[PDB]
Amino acid sequence: SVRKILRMGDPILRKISEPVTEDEIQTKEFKKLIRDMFDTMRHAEGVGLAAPQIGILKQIVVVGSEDNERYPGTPDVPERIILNPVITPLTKDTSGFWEGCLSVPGMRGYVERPNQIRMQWMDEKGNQFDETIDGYKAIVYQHECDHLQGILYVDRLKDTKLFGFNETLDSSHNVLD
Amino acid sequence: SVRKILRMGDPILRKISEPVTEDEIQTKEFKKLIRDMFDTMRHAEGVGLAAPQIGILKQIVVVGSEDNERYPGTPDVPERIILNPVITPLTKDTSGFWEGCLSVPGMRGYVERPNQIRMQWMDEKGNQFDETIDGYKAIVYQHECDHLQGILYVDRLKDTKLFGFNETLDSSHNVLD
Ligand SMILES: [Zn+2]
Ligand SMILES: [Zn+2]
Repeated sequence: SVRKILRMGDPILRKISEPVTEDEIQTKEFKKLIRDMFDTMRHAEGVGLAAPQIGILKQIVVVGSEDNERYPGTPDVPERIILNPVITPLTKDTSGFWEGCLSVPGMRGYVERPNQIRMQWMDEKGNQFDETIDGYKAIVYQHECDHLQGILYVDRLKDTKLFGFNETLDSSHNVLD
Repeated sequence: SVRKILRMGDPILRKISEPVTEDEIQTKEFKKLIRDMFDTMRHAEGVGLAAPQIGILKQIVVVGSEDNERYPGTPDVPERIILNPVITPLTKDTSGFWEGCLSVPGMRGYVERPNQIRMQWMDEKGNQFDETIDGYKAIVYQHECDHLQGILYVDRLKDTKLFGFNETLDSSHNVLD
């Protein structure tokens, strides 16, 4: 089921999420939350969603873009469940990106995050991962994990001048679209 | 006439406004702009409006609020025209306030500005003023003058965590330190 996505200003979005116990990843409550998170993320046309965004303060993140692998210019993100993630930047190098957030509807801002990170996490099967992530996925993962620390991208804007409403930003900076 | 209020993201809002001349304040063009600015401010239920907010890069600010609905706890501000304002803080002491902006619709952010300032300006009659402003008017005036410098309150947020959408900010309580 699609759940309500909390918007910026809601204190929950700024709380710290607690780790998920392996003793709860097989429960129906967890499986339901996961399904609900994917429904919500997809219905909202997002590429990622963190549990706190729907009011659950647990270190649970679902990501996934659909049909972007063969779509030029639009990076894909394989669907997956990310639990108890821990990210460590591997570089000072950053890639700027006009990020948006389901909890900050109608806006976007320029954010520069390390373009190479180390992420440790567990999936819904209890599998443990420790990989080097880069590019787009690196941005998405950091964005998502920030949520688990009560951090929104507006907290990381490169400059408040590079921030605004989608339609205003679109109509003020045109391209051959 | 009510004019369109530019939203955050529009480059104009970040430009510097030019001074208005004494001869200029007597022109019909200026008066039409003034009337339009008040119409716009009132129709939008604002307490202030700077010329750049409607696309005019001139140091023109109109203020005034009667039983304002957008800021229910604030004191009424008599309508007046403020031209070529220059503000100098007289104190380091600040009063926090959940500010909003007609150019940043649907949001509010906690901003702490000096609660005592010196403002020099000219009204539409060419009168020169040099007064000590404090309290609410001090906040409104600084907010408005910031517009003339291409500055929005989001540039002065005490903390990005104390920022969000009004609907949620009215429903929930964010504890201030
Ligand atoms: Zn987000
Ligand atoms: Zn404003």
